[PDB]
Amino acid sequence: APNQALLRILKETEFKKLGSTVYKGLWIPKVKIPVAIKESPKANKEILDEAYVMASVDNPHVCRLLGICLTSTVQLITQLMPFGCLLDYVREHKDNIGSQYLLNWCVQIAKGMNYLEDRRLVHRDLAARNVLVKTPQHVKITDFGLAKVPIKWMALESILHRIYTHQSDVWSYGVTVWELMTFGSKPYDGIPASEISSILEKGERLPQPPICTIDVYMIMVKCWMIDADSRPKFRELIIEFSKMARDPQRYLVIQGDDVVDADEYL
Ligand SMILES: *CCC(=O)Nc1cc(Nc2nccc(-c3cn(C4CC4)c4ccccc34)n2)c(OC)cc1N(C)CCN(C)C
Repeated sequence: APNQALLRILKETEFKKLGSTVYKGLWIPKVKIPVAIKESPKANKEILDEAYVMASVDNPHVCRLLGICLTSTVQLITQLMPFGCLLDYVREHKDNIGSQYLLNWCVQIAKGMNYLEDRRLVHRDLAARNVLVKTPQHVKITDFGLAKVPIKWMALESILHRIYTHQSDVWSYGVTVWELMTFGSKPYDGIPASEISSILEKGERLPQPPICTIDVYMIMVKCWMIDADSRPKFRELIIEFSKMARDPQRYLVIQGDDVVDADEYL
């Protein structure tokens, strides 16, 4: 099927500039769009591969590409996510994240990944750092630099044979949920990356997070099966976490539980 996605090229005089470079700015084509601008031939060839992917996806739980600017430096312009990556957010707000937010985030990430699977697209880098927060009630998947290596998030098949599937993304989804349920802990913290391949082969997995019932930890374990086709599908993960979002305290035990956004500029 032909990929009739549009690549928008923006004037540099429309922007008015966060991490290193990514910047916070406004895009004024009477409308002001809060945006994030990201400034050798290797660098330009890879950032255009990323713009190709983001321009070809359109889903409420996937980061939208607004355009590229062709100046001395190739600049990517995306929707500004004011609350950051989900990894920093869960670390800075542990004392205030409820089970409702955690389970709903798991639903939204699975929806975004299920859409990426419909697009016949493998992310290859699903992680808590690569999930941005529009509002605490709305997250989106980002960073498609490897979307067609971080060993601690990869399936065993990706480590050994460099094989990547939608089901290897499911493994990365399992680690991402584990980062959230541990409020931002580091997977296999301390263990050198060269030893991860031996550990997984022996049968060991990431531990059960303290706030997780066996229901939630069972889903993570299923994402980490050696047999990729035995791991759950993203459409099933949506269904499972959505049921748990209807009674969150039953599955997560936690103590004390003219500016227009890009989503409206279509
Ligand atoms: C964990 C890091 C982070 O996300 N920080 C952050 C982000 C935003 N908004 C935002 N919107 C859209 C895109 C980006 C963004 C994209 N990339 C690259 C890899 C694809 C980066 C890289 C580094 C930073 C940001 C991006 N970001 C914020 O909106 C405001 C605020 C934050 N912070 C919490 C800043 C403090 N961090 C320690 C950097």
